[PDB]
Amino acid sequence: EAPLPQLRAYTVDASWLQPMAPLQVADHTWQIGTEDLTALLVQTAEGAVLLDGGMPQMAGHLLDNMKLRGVAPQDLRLILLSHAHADHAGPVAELKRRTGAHVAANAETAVLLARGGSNDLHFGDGITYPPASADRIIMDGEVVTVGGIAFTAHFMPGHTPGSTAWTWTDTRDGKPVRIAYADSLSAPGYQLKGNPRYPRLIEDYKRSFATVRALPCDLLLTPHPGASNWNYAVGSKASAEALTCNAYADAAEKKFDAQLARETAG
Amino acid sequence: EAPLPQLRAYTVDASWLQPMAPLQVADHTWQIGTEDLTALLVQTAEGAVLLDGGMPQMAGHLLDNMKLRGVAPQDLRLILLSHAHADHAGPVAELKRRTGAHVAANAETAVLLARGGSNDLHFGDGITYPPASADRIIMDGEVVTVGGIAFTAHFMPGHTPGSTAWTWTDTRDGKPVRIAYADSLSAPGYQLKGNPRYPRLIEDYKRSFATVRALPCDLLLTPHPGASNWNYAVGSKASAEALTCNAYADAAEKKFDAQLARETAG
Amino acid sequence: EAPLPQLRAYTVDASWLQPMAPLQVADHTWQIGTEDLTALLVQTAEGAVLLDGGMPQMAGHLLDNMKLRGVAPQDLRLILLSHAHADHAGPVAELKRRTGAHVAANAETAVLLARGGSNDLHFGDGITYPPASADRIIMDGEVVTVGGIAFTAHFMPGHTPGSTAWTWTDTRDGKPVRIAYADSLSAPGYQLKGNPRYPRLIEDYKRSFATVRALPCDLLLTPHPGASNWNYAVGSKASAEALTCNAYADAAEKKFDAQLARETAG
Amino acid sequence: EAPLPQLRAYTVDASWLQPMAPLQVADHTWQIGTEDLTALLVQTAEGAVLLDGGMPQMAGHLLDNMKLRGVAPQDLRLILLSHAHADHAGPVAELKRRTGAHVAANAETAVLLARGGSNDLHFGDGITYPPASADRIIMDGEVVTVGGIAFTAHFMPGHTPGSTAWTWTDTRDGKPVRIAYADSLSAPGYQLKGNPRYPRLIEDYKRSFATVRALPCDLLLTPHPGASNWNYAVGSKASAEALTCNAYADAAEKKFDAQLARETAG
Ligand SMILES: C=C1CO[C@H]([C@@](NC(=O)[C@H](C(=O)O)c2ccc(O)cc2)(OC)C(=O)O)N=C1C(=O)O
Ligand SMILES: C=C1CO[C@H]([C@@](NC(=O)[C@H](C(=O)O)c2ccc(O)cc2)(OC)C(=O)O)N=C1C(=O)O
Ligand SMILES: C=C1CO[C@H]([C@@](NC(=O)[C@H](C(=O)O)c2ccc(O)cc2)(OC)C(=O)O)N=C1C(=O)O
Ligand SMILES: C=C1CO[C@H]([C@@](NC(=O)[C@H](C(=O)O)c2ccc(O)cc2)(OC)C(=O)O)N=C1C(=O)O
Repeated sequence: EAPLPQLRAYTVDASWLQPMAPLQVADHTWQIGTEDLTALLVQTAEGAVLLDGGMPQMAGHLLDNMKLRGVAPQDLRLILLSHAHADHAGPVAELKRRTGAHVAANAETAVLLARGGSNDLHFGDGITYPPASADRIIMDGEVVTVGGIAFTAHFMPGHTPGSTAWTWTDTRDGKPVRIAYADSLSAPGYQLKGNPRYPRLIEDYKRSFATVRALPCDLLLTPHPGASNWNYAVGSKASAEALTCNAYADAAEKKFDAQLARETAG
Repeated sequence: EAPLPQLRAYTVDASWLQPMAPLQVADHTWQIGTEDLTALLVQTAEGAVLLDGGMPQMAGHLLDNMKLRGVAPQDLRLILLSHAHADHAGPVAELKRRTGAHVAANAETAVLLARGGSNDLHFGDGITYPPASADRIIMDGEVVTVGGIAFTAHFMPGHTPGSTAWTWTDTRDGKPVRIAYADSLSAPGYQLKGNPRYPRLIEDYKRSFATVRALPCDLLLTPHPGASNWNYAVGSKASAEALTCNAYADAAEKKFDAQLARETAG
Repeated sequence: EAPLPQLRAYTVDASWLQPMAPLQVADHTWQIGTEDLTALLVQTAEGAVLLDGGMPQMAGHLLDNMKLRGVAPQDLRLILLSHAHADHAGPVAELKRRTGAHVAANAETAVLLARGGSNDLHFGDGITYPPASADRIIMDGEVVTVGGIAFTAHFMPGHTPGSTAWTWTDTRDGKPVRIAYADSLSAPGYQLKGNPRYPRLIEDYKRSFATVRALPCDLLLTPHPGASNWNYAVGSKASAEALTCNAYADAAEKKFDAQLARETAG
Repeated sequence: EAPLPQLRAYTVDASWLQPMAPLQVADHTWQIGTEDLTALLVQTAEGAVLLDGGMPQMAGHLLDNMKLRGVAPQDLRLILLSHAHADHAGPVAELKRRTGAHVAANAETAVLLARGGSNDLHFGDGITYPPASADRIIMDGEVVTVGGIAFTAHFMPGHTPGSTAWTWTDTRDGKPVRIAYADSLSAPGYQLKGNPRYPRLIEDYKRSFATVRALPCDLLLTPHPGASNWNYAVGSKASAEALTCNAYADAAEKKFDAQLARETAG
C-alpha cells in the first residue's frame, strides 16, 4: 500500500536564491535582494524602509546588505509588500523579530500574510511560509511616510487579491525620479473564468492593467526583475532595457488575453 | 558562488504516513490516523471529537475514516490537541475549513498553532504547517464536554510549553475504561540546560513526569503509539503491550536524565 | 487639575435595544433582532444562517428567538455580516462561543472584526466591541451555501471598507422571492474629501450606489430597517412601505451629494 | 417592555486618571503614569522600555511624559506588561501605532491582550479595551534586553493566568538597586473554589505568593502603587513606606485566605 506522499518543499530557480551586493537604483533606493528577486531598501534620515524581502531563507542576506549600507537591524522602521506570496514576503516574520520593524499592508495582504500563504486561492497549501502580522492596515491611495519620504499605495488586485504597487519620488543628478514598484500581473496556472474562489478575477486584472498604465513613473521596478526587463547582475547597466509602465501593462494584458483564450480552448 | 539553500520539506518515516482503517480502542473511541501517528475519534450522541490529526497531508484520510464510522464532516464538533507540532496538528486548519469544528487548546498551544509551528523554541522554522486559530482557550484541569462525554485537560509542559494530556472515561464490556491520552515526553535534540528560550525547561519536564504518573488511567495512549508500546498494525492485539502511565513516565525520565548527563558531557 | 475623562459607553436609542418576537420575511427567513436592528435567521434543512446580530447585549435574545424557531444553539452553522460595527456585529464573539458557528466575511470586515471595531477609520476607539475571528474569507461575488441555500456576496464599500450586501432566493406562496440584504450607505459625520485614512472614499461610495441599484431584488432589507422603510413593530404590515433597491440607492446618493456640498461649505 | 440594558463603561476612581509629572525611581527608571496607576519608563542608551500603560485614555499623557524625559515616540522600543487588564494594558494598541514599539508577553497575556480583555475568566466582557498583538512570546525566567538593561520575567499566575513580575537592576548613588515590578495578587470578586474556568486557581495563587517572596528586590513597585504602600503624589517621599516583597506577599496571602474562608461561609 502506498503511504501518503511526503510534504514537498517550495523550490525555486537557483538565480532567485543567488545573493548580490547592493545595487543603487536612485539616491536613496537600493536593490538588496538576489539576482532574480527584488528587495528594495529606501534609506531615510529617520530610518530605512524595506519593500519586499524575497524568499524565507533570504533574511540573513538582507540584514547583511543593510549593514553594508549603514543600516543596523534596529534602523529598519517599515516593511512594505507587493504581495504576500512566499517568494516576496518569505522572511517578513524573521525580519520583524530581528529588527522591530512594523509591516504596513492592505487587508487582503494582511490576512494572507497572517496565514503564512496557506489556503491560497490558486496554490492551496503548496507555498506556505512563516506567518506574520500587519501592524498598520492601509487603504487604496494611502500615504505612508518615513523620514519625510512618502510612499503611496496603489491597489492592483489580480495576481493576489491584495496585490499593491508602491510609488515614491527619489532623486538622481539633482532631478526627481518617480519610482513605481508595481506588483506581478501574471496568472500562473490560474483558472481565470468562473473561479468560485475569485469570481471577479478577470474584471480585477483588467482594472489593474489600467491602474499600472496610469502610475506616476520615471523608473519601473517589479518583484521579478525580468518582468520589467531589469538585469540586476550587470551592475550599472541593470536598468538599461527596463520597460515603461505602459509597456509592462501591455505585455501582461496580451499574455492574459492569450491565456484566457487558451483556457477557453482547454 | 553558492546560492542560498533551497527550502527543505519536513519529511517523516513512511510508517507515519501509512493509512490504516479505524481501530476500536473502547466503546466510543477509535484510532483513525496512520500506523505510527495517533488520531483519536470519540463518537458521541451529539457529534464527534478528534484528538490530534497527524501530518498535514492526513486531512483527507481522517475524513474518509470518519465517514466509515458514520461521522459526516459537519458532525465533527471539536478538535483537541496533544501539542501543536506539524506531525500532530498538521491538518487542523484544513479540518476546520471542511468540518466547521472548533479547536480548544491552552494559550501556549494556541499561540504556536496560530503561527503554524514557526519560530519553534528548538526547531526554528523547519516544521512549519498551515496556521489555525483556537476557538476556546482552556486552563489546567478544565473540562470540555461533548455529547455528555467530559474531557479533562492536564498540562504537562516540556516537549512543548503547551503539551497537554487529555483524559476521559469510556466503556468496554459494561465496565468503565479510564483513557489517558498523554503527550510526548521526549526532548529530541533539545538544549536542556540554560536554554535562553526555555529557562525552566528541566523543572517543567520533572513536574510533567509526576503529572503523568498521577493521571487517572486504565488505558494509556500517546501521539506516537510506540512511545506507549502500542502497535496499531496488529489489530485486536494492538494494545497488548501498552505501558502504564507509571512505566511511560519512568521510561521518559530515565531517557531525560541520561540525555541531561550526555549534554553535560558534550 | 482635571483628571483624564472616563471611558464613554457606546449608547444607542432605546428602540435599537427593544426585543421583538420572530417576524417572518419569507418561507425560511425571519427577523429575530430588535425593533430597530436587523438580525436575519435563515433556516435550512442542514442548519441555520444568521445575517448580523445587532448590539453586543443582544446575544441572549438572539438565542431565545432561535429556540422559538426550533433552532438549538448548535444548529447555527454560519454567521454573515453586513459590516463589522458594534451595532451589527456586536454579539458575534459570544455567539461563536455558544453555538460553534463559523463566520464568513471579506478581508476588510475580517480585520475590523478581529480588532473589535477599534481604530475605526472615522470613529477611533469609540465603538469597540468584543473581537472575533473570521473562519472563511470571501471574495466579491463568492457563493456561500448552507443546506442548499446559496448566499452571494456583493461588495459595496463606503460605510466601512468591508461593507457587503448578501443576496439569496427564498420562497413565498410557491413563488421565488429574491431577497437582498444591503448594507448601510450612510456616512455619519465622515470626512468625505481628502480623507487620509480613506483616500478613495467618494469613488467607493459612488460605485456602491451603482452596485446596490443592480442587485437582484424582489425584497430589500437593511441593517437599520428604517433605511429601507421597514417597520418591524407592525407585524404583517412591516414590509408594506419597503423601498426598492433603486429607491434606496437614490435616497442615499442624494443624501451623500448634499453632505458633500455641505462639507465643501464647512 | 424593558429594552435591553445599555452598554456600561469601565469607570474607575478619579485618582487612577489623575496625571502626574515624571517621578524618578532610580537612575534610569521613572514613574510616568497617573497618581494611582503605575507606568514605568526605563531609559537606555538604545531606546526606552515601558512597563504597563494604565487606562486606554492615558496614551497621550504617557507620550507627553516620555517627551519630557527626552524620549520621542519612535524611541520607545519595547512594551512589557504586568497583566492584560484594561487599567494596565489599556493604551497598548494606540502606543504601538504611534511609536512602533514591540510588545513582549507570555502566551496567556498575549491571548488576553489579543481579545482586548473580552471573555475574561471572572469579569466577562465588562472590561474590554482595544486589542493588541504580542510581537514576542516569552517564557518563565526569560531575559529581554534593551540597551544593555536585562529584564527578567517571573510568572506569578492568579490575578490573571498571565500575571508576570519583571525584575531589573538599576543604580542610585553608584550602588545597584534591584527593582521588582510585581503584579497584582488580588482576587476581586473572584470565585476561588471549584471555578470551572480556572480549576487550579488556588494552587496558582499559593505558588505565586512564594514566587513573589523569593524575587530579587531592593525596591518593590506594583501596578497599583497603594498595593505596595507607595504614594506617587508626595514626590521624593513617595517610596518611604514601600513594602518589601515578603510583606507584600504576606499581606496578599492573608487577604486571600480570609476571602477563601468567607467564600466557604457564603
Ligand atoms: C510568474 C510567477 C511564477 O512564479 C511565481 C509563483 N509560482 C511559482 O513559483 C511556481 C509556479 O507557478 O510554477 C510554483 C511552484 C510550486 C508551487 O506549489 C506553486 C507555484 O510563486 C508562487 C507564482 O506566483 O505563480 N511568481 C510569479 C510572479 O509573477 O510573481
Ligand atoms: C520523539 C519525537 C521525534 O520526532 C518528532 C519530532 N521531530 C522530528 O520529526 C525530527 C527529529 O527530531 O529528528 C525532525 C525533522 C526535521 C526537523 O526540521 C525537525 C525535527 O517532530 C517535530 C520532534 O518533536 O522532535 N516527535 C517526537 C515526539 O515525541 O513527539
Ligand atoms: C446611520 C447610522 C448612524 O448610526 C450608526 C453608527 N453611529 C452611531 O451609532 C453614532 C453616531 O454616528 O452618532 C455614534 C455614537 C457614538 C460613537 O462613538 C460613534 C457613533 O454606528 C457606529 C454609524 O455607523 O455611524 N449606524 C448607522 C448606519 O447607517 O449603519
Ligand atoms: C484590586 C483591584 C480591583 O480593581 C482592579 C480591577 N477591578 C475593577 O476595576 C473593578 C472591581 O473589581 O470592582 C471592576 C469594575 C467594573 C468591572 O466590569 C469589573 C471590575 O480591574 C479590572 C480588578 O482587576 O479586579 N484591579 C485590581 C488589581 O489588583 O489589579
